[PDB]
Amino acid sequence: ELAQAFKEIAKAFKEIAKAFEFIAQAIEK
Amino acid sequence: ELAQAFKEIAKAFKEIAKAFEFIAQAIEK
Amino acid sequence: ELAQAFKEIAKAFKEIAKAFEFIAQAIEK
Amino acid sequence: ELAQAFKEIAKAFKEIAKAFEFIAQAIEK
Amino acid sequence: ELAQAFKEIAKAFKEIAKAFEFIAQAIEK
Amino acid sequence: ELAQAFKEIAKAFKEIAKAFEFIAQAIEK
Ligand SMILES: [Cl-]
Ligand SMILES: [Cl-]
Repeated sequence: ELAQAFKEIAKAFKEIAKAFEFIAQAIEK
Repeated sequence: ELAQAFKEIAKAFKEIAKAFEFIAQAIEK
Repeated sequence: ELAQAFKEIAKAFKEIAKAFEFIAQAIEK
Repeated sequence: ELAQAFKEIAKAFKEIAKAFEFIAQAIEK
Repeated sequence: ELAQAFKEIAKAFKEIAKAFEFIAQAIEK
Repeated sequence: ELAQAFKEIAKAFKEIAKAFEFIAQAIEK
């Protein structure tokens, strides 16, 4: 029960990291 | 371009909040 | 003990989501 | 406008860090 | 200036994702 | 095992808070 929840959390933070990379790329461009 | 990225980020943090509420409920139970 | 801490964490991430929505709205405007 | 929003975000993440330290201390104890 | 900061942020969230995966693995085990 | 992981997480969120303060300062300037 707890394991999957923390896995869903790790996945959400990876999507967040992706979004901030995107943002970084939009600024440079 | 930037607006939607930050919106996608706000959505990810809301899913994260949901997950930690879930976790909180799993502990109590 | 642990439950409330994770609840305080879920609340903080919801405030964070709100802030990024705000930011998104400030960019568009 | 944007500056204060990111400041409110930095403050929220510091409260989050505090909460996870708390959690870490509750586990050890 | 801003680009690198958001890149440093994306990197921090990836380390966070790693940590929660670790945690998930510690629970199962 | 779990304690140190959550400590590493609290440290990552403090670095994140620092980065958003930086960003806030870059906007004002
Ligand atoms: Cl736990
Ligand atoms: Cl910006």
